[PDB]
Amino acid sequence: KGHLTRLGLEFFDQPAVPLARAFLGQVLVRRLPNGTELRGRIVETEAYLGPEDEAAHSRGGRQTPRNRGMFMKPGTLYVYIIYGMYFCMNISSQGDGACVLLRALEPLEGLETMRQLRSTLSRVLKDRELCSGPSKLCQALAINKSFDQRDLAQDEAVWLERGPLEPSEPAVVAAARVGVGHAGEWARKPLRFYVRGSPWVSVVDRVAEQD
DNA sequence: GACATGTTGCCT
DNA sequence: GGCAATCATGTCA
Ligand code: NA
Repeated sequence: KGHLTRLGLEFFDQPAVPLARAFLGQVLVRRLPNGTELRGRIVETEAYLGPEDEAAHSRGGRQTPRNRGMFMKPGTLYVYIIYGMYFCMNISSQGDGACVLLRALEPLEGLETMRQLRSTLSRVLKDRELCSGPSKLCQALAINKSFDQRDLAQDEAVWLERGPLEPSEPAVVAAARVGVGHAGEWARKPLRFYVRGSPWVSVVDRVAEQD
């Protein structure tokens, strides 16, 4: 572990699909103002191909003030507000307009602070409820629009770390993305990836699992 | 401007 | 499953 050991920019410079899959198993680290560090192992991701992808904010190569991050160098964060109250953390991948979306993390360190963050934002929250969602994880790790357009490879507040080796590569399920019905043909492209059997994924795809 | 629309969690 | 919530943001003009 350690900031010094964060994945560099040669890691993020890959096409959306390979990048999205390569993210699985890595560890997202967040350093809080009090110095505490929050860690979550990435278990769910989504690829957004860009220009072509009709689900991507960059369909038609349309670059707007909001999505600049997607057109910035790989590793560039793109955090946007959805439903006027939630955040979505994306990492720009190779290809102007392409990026990866984080949908779920396996809480590894700072669970209480995450619980605190998620609860304040009754009924007590269980760990399964901390980062099991694109917007849940953003609240749990105190990620917001202020992180938009920063560099995941060079930032003192957030970085990615190599996950542990693992004596059997994790089985990955490729499924349709969540909440992209408005994308016609692209709505069903298997551009969503997660760790098979993981109890931290936000949405399972029984069908996709038996494919 | 005027108008349309993109996750979480309560509801029965 | 159905749906309210809450509003930033993009398009049209
Ligand atoms: Na990109």
